[PDB]
Amino acid sequence: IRPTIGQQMETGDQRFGDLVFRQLAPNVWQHTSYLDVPGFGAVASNGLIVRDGGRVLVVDTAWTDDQTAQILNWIKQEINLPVALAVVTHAHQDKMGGMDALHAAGIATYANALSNQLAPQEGMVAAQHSLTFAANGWVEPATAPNFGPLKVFYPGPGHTSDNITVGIDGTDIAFGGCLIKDSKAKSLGNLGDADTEHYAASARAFGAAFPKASMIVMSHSAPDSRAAITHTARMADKL
Ligand SMILES: CC1(C)S[C@H]([C@@H](C=O)NC(=O)Cc2ccccc2)N[C@H]1C(=O)O
Ligand SMILES: [Cl-]
Ligand SMILES: [Zn+2]
Ligand SMILES: [Zn+2]
Ligand SMILES: [Zn+2]
Repeated sequence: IRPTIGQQMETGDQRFGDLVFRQLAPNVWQHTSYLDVPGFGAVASNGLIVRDGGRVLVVDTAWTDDQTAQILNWIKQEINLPVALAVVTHAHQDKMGGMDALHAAGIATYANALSNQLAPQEGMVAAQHSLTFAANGWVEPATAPNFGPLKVFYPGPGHTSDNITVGIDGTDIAFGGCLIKDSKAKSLGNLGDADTEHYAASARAFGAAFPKASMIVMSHSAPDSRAAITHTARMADKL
């Protein structure tokens, strides 16, 4: 789609409307949507789709309701199984812009309690359910019922104070959202809402939470190696 930011199209990718889908594993797909900033071009944002038996789980919306409805259409066409729930990884437009489409479809939505509290101030609609976390960052399991392979971890403040991450159990994939940047990145992206003091520790805590994940998925670059984690932390060390 030639985005100004985000990965470019490659052989594995499937174009569907204005979105791009890439299979990462037999049961995991990356969804990519684009926001056109006037005079600046398209910014890509990635999330995940995970099949868990007879149901589908989603991580992050697209930028908009319409794009998010297109994700649901793609799932309907290509997988033809119901979406059980969606997790959104913090209260910004690239991750929560499409909440209304999820709610219209009857899909149960989950976010960090802090994301839900921040959502009005960030121009977002809150998720219908709040996740809470232990002092070491692991989600309280009572707040994440029937999450299947999704293992939710709060690594500490970084890109935002509310950013969360998700490992996919039964695979070697973990999703760092906007916290993690790729191994070739020259910046940490938008630090406007960031905690620059704690960023490096939070990036490394994500790595330690999922020590055997070899494929690191993130919001604005193609999936990368664990060097994404180490490079992000090294960049954050200089903050
Ligand atoms: C890609 C970014 C630099 S922008 C994005 C986030 C702000 O965090 N911003 C939004 O979601 C709102 C937005 C609206 C219109 C155009 C760009 C961003 N996330 C940043 C990041 O991951 O580093
Ligand atoms: Cl903002
Ligand atoms: Zn953000
Ligand atoms: Zn803000
Ligand atoms: Zn982002």
